[PDB]
Amino acid sequence: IPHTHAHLVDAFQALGIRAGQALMLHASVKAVGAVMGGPNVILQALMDALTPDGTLMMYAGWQDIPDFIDSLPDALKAVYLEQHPPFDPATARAVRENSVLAEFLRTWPCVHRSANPEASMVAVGRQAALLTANHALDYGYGVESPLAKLVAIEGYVLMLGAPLDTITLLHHAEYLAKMRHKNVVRYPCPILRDGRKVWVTVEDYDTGDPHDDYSFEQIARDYVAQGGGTRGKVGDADAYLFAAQDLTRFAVQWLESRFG
Amino acid sequence: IPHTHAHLVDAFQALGIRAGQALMLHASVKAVGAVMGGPNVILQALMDALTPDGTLMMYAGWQDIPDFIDSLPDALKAVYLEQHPPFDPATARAVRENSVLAEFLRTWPCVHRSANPEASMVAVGRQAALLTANHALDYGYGVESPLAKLVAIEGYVLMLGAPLDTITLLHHAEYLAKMRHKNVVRYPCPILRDGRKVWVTVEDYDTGDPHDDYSFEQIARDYVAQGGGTRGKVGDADAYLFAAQDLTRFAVQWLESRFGD
Amino acid sequence: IPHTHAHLVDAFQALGIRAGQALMLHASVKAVGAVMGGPNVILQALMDALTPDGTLMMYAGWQDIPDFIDSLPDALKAVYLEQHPPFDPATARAVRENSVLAEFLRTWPCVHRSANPEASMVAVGRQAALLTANHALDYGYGVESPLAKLVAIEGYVLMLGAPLDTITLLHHAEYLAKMRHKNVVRYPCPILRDGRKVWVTVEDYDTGDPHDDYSFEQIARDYVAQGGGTRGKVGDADAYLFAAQDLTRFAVQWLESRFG
Amino acid sequence: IPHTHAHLVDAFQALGIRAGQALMLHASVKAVGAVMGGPNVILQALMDALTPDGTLMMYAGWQDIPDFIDSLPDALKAVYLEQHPPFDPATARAVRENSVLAEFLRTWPCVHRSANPEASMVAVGRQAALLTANHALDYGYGVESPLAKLVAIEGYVLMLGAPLDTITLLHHAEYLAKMRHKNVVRYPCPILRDGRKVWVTVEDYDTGDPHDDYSFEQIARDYVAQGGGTRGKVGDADAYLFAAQDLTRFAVQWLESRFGD
Ligand SMILES: CC(C)(COP(=O)(O)OP(=O)(O)OC[C@H]1O[C@@H](n2cnc3c(N)ncnc32)[C@H](O)[C@@H]1OP(=O)(O)O)[C@@H](O)C(=O)NCCC(=O)NCCS
Ligand SMILES: CC(C)(COP(=O)(O)OP(=O)(O)OC[C@H]1O[C@@H](n2cnc3c(N)ncnc32)[C@H](O)[C@@H]1OP(=O)(O)O)[C@@H](O)C(=O)NCCC(=O)NCCS
Ligand SMILES: CC(C)(COP(=O)(O)OP(=O)(O)OC[C@H]1O[C@@H](n2cnc3c(N)ncnc32)[C@H](O)[C@@H]1OP(=O)(O)O)[C@@H](O)C(=O)NCCC(=O)NCCS
Ligand SMILES: CC(C)(COP(=O)(O)OP(=O)(O)OC[C@H]1O[C@@H](n2cnc3c(N)ncnc32)[C@H](O)[C@@H]1OP(=O)(O)O)[C@@H](O)C(=O)NCCC(=O)NCCS
Ligand SMILES: CN[C@@H]1[C@@H](O)[C@@H](O[C@@H]2[C@@H](O)[C@H](O[C@H]3OC(CN)=CC[C@H]3N)[C@@H](N)C[C@H]2N)OC[C@]1(C)O
Ligand SMILES: CN[C@@H]1[C@@H](O)[C@@H](O[C@@H]2[C@@H](O)[C@H](O[C@H]3OC(CN)=CC[C@H]3N)[C@@H](N)C[C@H]2N)OC[C@]1(C)O
Ligand SMILES: CN[C@@H]1[C@@H](O)[C@@H](O[C@@H]2[C@@H](O)[C@H](O[C@H]3OC(CN)=CC[C@H]3N)[C@@H](N)C[C@H]2N)OC[C@]1(C)O
Ligand SMILES: CN[C@@H]1[C@@H](O)[C@@H](O[C@@H]2[C@@H](O)[C@H](O[C@H]3OC(CN)=CC[C@H]3N)[C@@H](N)C[C@H]2N)OC[C@]1(C)O
Repeated sequence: IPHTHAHLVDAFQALGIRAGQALMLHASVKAVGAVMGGPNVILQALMDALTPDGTLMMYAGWQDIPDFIDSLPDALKAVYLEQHPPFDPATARAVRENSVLAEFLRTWPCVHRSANPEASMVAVGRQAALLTANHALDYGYGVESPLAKLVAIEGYVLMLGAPLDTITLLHHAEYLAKMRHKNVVRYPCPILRDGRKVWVTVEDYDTGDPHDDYSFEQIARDYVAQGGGTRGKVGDADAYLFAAQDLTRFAVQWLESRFG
Repeated sequence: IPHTHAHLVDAFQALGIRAGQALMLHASVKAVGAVMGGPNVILQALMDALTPDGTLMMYAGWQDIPDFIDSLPDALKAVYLEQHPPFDPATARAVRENSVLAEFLRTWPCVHRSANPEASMVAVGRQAALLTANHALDYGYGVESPLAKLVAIEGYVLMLGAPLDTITLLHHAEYLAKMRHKNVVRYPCPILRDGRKVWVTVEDYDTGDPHDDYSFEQIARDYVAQGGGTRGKVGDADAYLFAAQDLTRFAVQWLESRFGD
Repeated sequence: IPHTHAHLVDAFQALGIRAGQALMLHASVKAVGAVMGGPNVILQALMDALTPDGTLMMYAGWQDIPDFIDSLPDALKAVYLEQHPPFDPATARAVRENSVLAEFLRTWPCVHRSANPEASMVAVGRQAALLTANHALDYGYGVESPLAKLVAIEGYVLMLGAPLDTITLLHHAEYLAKMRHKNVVRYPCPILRDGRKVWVTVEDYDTGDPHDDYSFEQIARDYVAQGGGTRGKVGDADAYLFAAQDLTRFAVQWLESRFG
Repeated sequence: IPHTHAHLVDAFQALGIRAGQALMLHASVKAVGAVMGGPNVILQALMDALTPDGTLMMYAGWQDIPDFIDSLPDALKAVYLEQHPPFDPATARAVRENSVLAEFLRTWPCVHRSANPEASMVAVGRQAALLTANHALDYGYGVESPLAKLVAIEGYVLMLGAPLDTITLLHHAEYLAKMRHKNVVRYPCPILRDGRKVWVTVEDYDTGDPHDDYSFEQIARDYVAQGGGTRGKVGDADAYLFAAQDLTRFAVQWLESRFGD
């Protein structure tokens, strides 16, 4: 029997999902196992557990962001500058490695999408506009970001068979933490401005690799080991539910004590 | 006979105010009628309907802003430059014509205040810091303003016996709208910088008079006439509740269709 | 006798015109009086005093710009939108009020014309391409204008019997000056884009009326009174030669001290 | 015994320096040897050979540009962002490796200085304003730069005892040349905007190291070998005089023949 909508709603509630929460999801469709109706039902079941008074958010980003063009031969870079489409929030596809579920939520009715191409988040529910509003282009995991707002409203992160190393929220802890040295990246990206394509430079902390000798999986496992979060099964998947505020506080302290 | 806290909470909920909303208030104490406990109870009842996870904001401005000193004679202007106090967000009083309720909210526990003196907004609640953060000095009703943020987070405007012409949000619609004519003003203002008084010049669109042949009352009356918002009584006052995003969109289209490209 | 080429050259040199200068001209043919060979000889004599290493520029604009159509009834506005020709820099005639000399210079061999229709400038000589390049559509008397470049390369303005109120350079001073009140206008204009007519909206400061209680005649006469420029006769005309940088600096200070 | 103004003027003229030319100088004071009156007289003799109808330019840059702060510990970077002064063109000192002569010219009467901090050029003479005008912040050795204008007005470059590897003009050839790959740098810099310090990001091609397996010394030596320029002694210094237009054309073809795609 493929997992049903009802069995998923009930499992989310059993794990601790409650009406009105703001929740960021990381998931693996394959870890959940076959669902009756496909991955839509994972999203709908989670939405139903949250009710319309709650909010569901995922990290979408942009699968085709051409942030790498300075490494290309100059003549090819020039073609990119002429021919590559800009980030259009209506069409820019989600990063495939963020789960097909992120692309499914990005194209969900009543979705809101944040404006930072590389860090773009999508949300559905009562606080979806709030979470995705005024997402600054520079330092997209920092103070002017959906992650800051998720912490401020005491939201949650649900890991649904997704590896612990993929928690995007810990990039916000990296932004906050006073560390010996953090790597800054400056990269090009085409956006829409007054309906026309414009290439801009985006400045951010590196989010492709850690700033020092740590991993997100290590921080998350240490968090679990000292009693943080709840754990349970949802479909076939091992699931973890974390409070965003407590996990961010823990991770900032973890980073500053080891690398400050 | 005076309106009670409970009856005000019920009236706000009947109008459509819900837990967690971000709400900007324009109000007349006299229009509401006598409240048991005074105007504090209007603010508290509204906060209670919003809950601490909602947010209540008002336009405070600065009652004593000396933005007029350029039209004084040189000798008097010199006295102002020397003697007028700077905008101190801890003490600068709210504009009296913004209702005593704005000054009451400005002095409420856990209030946050935006840094633009002339355009200063005050808020209490979960998004109060968010709404009031990084309020740019120039174009204070524009893209870096609490009004832009109220629109972005899909907040609301509540008119509680206040004239429709007083909706500050429509200055943000003026900022957004592409119009054949705009008046740009530069005016002086004393502020605090590194703990010291410094006189600066602020640039903004004129918000004292319209940029063309319209009024805010007209726009708002037209919005209501085509079904915008909800209406209901709160105390003795006729109240209107508007979605900030829908009203701004309507007002921008209204201005652009009449004066636009 | 009509004035000769040789006597005009001598008069220009006596006034202070030197080889290699970049010069913007405002002129009245009638004030100069009849010239042997007509107004062509005024331009050629000036070009000869400047030599090919100098540059001569004038304000052309567009005599037929339909910037007034938004105020017409819909039915007439519609006809303008469909039937009025776009700004074609090869054919768009200079504003007649700018002197026939501006249209004569616009049609001179080796002329360069700037792309802003309402603010269009025409130039012949060594820096003609430099002065007329990349003239932005918005704020056409501003930072991206031939007037800004004339100031930046320390060019000159020659008034050849033209009223001081007609100095276009003082609109650049208005743009630069920090003033208590500015009128900003948006108006329609047909242009060519990829060889097709397209209607665009242009944003600019109002240049039809001052922004406050002043006139250009007032500013320039004050400049002359404090020793600015040199004066002399050219033909029958009273002529004034101003340094573009010094006049702009003076006018900005004049505006800011009174309205800033 | 020390070299005199008159002998320096003649030595410059012997190379081909003429009245009215626009000339960019690279120099070593030590290579020239002691001059009667010091390095001022080198500049004045060159100016006198060029006459007031000519123009003299040097690369000043900014000795204290804090373009390296991202490599510092975060806490030290934070101090720089707060405390390091911005580029003020009235005071920012010339890079010392560009010769004390560049700082001497930067402080010369009637000097003009271009606005790009890292690439800042200083010039005195008839076309000094033109050469230094509207120097773009990004790609400061490219199309909107003093080097582009020096090429356009058919100016010259004089190497006065300076190593051929230090010719700034060849960074403009690097900018122009269609090469297989050029390294792009983006770096921070504090500037003045409306009288206040602002930190901005500057984008440019790398000018600290070549983009491929070449050196400027090698290009210039090849230019000389095929008959380009003139050479002679000025004081104790070996001098080279290059036409900017011909050298830029030669260098672009040189780079594209060897490293193009
Ligand atoms: C990388 C990772 C997503 C891979 O997980 P996964 O289960 O293999 O991949 P997805 O969740 O995208 O599911 C894909 C499956 O959905 C299924 N599916 C069901 N209906 C589908 C449909 N209409 N269209 C496409 N796929 C569909 C398919 O079986 C597909 O697998 P297939 O192409 O092999 O046939 C996962 O291990 C992970 O890391 N999750 C966390 C990711 C994250 O949040 N990163 C944030 C960056 S900070
Ligand atoms: C102008 C306007 C405020 C007048 O409304 P109002 O009801 O007369 O005035 P207020 O709301 O300030 O209420 C004043 C009353 O509060 C009462 N009050 C109760 N307790 C009070 C107290 N401790 N202290 C002071 N006043 C008190 C008083 O009776 C006072 O009236 P009084 O001084 O005549 O005795 C109203 O018509 C209006 O325009 N509101 C919208 C304004 C706005 O929001 N503008 C935004 C700018 S875009
Ligand atoms: C308005 C102003 C141009 C009128 O000056 P003017 O001397 O009367 O007019 P012009 O310079 O255009 O000269 C016109 C004369 O050129 C003569 N002329 C000679 N050859 C001519 C020819 N081939 N074709 C046409 N006219 C010719 C004609 O006699 C003509 O006069 P007419 O039409 O009455 O017979 C002048 O007073 C002025 O203000 N100049 C400054 C304008 C300016 O620079 N504005 C900038 C905008 S900010
Ligand atoms: C690096 C380089 C400048 C060093 O040359 P240099 O002759 O040693 O140095 P300078 O030209 O700065 O001259 C310094 C000498 O000027 C002399 N001098 C005379 N008057 C002086 C004065 N008032 N103040 C300071 N120094 C003075 C001093 O002897 C000083 O040397 P010292 O400090 O050892 O006593 C030279 O080899 C070079 O590379 N020139 C090319 C520069 C260039 O254009 N770079 C741009 C790269 S694109
Ligand atoms: C398209 N260009 C890319 C650019 O979008 C950006 O992507 C980041 C991505 O790698 C991060 O995932 C890595 O890190 C984590 C935790 N250590 C585990 C999985 C790893 N893959 C992700 N959490 C956040 C993304 N912003 O940085 C890298 C890049 C190559 O430049
Ligand atoms: C202290 N100096 C003043 C300065 O603060 C500013 O005040 C503005 C105020 O008038 C506006 O209220 C007018 O607008 C209409 C709506 N059309 C409703 C009532 C009208 N009075 C208000 N909505 C916004 C304020 N920023 O401009 C004017 C000024 C005199 O300079
Ligand atoms: C075609 N439509 C017109 C549009 O081109 C623009 O014309 C301007 C023109 O009037 C200005 O001349 C006035 O200014 C004073 C200087 N105080 C001298 C003479 C006055 N006539 C001129 N200097 C600059 C022009 N850009 O504005 C007005 C307009 C009607 O909209
Ligand atoms: C302050 N930071 C520095 C920044 O100003 C910039 O300096 C450049 C400078 O090195 C170049 O000189 C090198 O190259 C040449 C020919 N290959 C020979 C001498 C070499 N030293 C000079 N020609 C142009 C300068 N723009 O780049 C490097 C930097 C460290 O980032």
